[PDB]
Amino acid sequence: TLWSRVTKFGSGWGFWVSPTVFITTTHVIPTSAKEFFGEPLTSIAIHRAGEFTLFRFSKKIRPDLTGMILEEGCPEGTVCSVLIKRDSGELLPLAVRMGAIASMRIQGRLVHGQSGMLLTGANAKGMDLGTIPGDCGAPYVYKRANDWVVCGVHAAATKSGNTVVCAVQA
Amino acid sequence: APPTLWSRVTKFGSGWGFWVSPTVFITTTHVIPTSAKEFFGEPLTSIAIHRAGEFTLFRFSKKIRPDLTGMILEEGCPEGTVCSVLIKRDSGELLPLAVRMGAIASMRIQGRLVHGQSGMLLTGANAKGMDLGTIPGDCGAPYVYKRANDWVVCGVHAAATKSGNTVVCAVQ
Ligand SMILES: Cc1ccc(CNc2cccc(C(=O)O)c2)s1
Repeated sequence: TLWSRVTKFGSGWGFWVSPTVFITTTHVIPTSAKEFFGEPLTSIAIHRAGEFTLFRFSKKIRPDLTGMILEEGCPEGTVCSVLIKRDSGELLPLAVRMGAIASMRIQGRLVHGQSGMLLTGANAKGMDLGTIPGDCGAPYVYKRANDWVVCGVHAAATKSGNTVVCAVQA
Repeated sequence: APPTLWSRVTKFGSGWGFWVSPTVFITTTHVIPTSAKEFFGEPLTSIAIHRAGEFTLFRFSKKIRPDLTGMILEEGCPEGTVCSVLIKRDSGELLPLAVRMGAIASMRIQGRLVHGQSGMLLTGANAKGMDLGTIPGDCGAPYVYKRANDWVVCGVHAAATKSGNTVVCAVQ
């Protein structure tokens, strides 16, 4: 299942692309650490691009997994799924219609990534129909031919929880 | 979704059912074991059954779930209502799948004739597979939504298209 790749990390979540590759949102990462998942920070490559961070481990941390396709966002009009895990034990896949890459003003801060709008729309008044701040690092995925593609990580949302930003690679 | 609603979702037959109150249990007709003569330690003779197609309601002559309060059961919901389908999956994983509800429909789904309130999943481009969509084992899971200040149950999961986003909620 895709869902066993979504992992609690720092102040949010991350996603196992492969046995050695983990992606997350830069702001959720601990600022004090000597190891992650039992490997010394000494042995980990860190590639940061604004709110997107990729970790490459020097041994197989998740040898139960196959490697997946990671791409720099997706075409406009693609309906992605954001794979949200909650501390409650809920799994909440939500449909997101994707638009252009932009630098957007979101609750008083500038965030660069792929814009999206949830298909739940109008509102939520309902934590099960929108994102909350704790959800940052959740992956954006879609099916293409036979394959799941991951195309970024949850970086920010407006107060409704219904306009979102997907941070992307490079 | 609140813990008091997940606590009402009970493994039953080939799927699930749902406690509306201490004495009322609803489910999808085809998940009921056809040989069964006893439910929650009560003989069939002491149970009132109300059945309409894929919707079945059991009413007991004593309190089976006294920890619960009675809640509101309605005959489906207004067109445009966004519901959550409360699906339990392998390992205390809880999957509240978001569905936009539409018209009362009759459909042919994988060859079987089904009737109830139709809806479209809001989980992805299409919901094929178990990560974004429903499976036969989910049948009898409740459709719920929050009003004003409270939660309503308006039916039970009866069927879904294999390659698609369309579900059917059986209704009272
Ligand atoms: C073999 C399949 C994999 C997934 C299927 C679609 N879901 C679904 C849910 C609930 C009842 C039904 C039904 O066809 O009764 C289908 S069908």
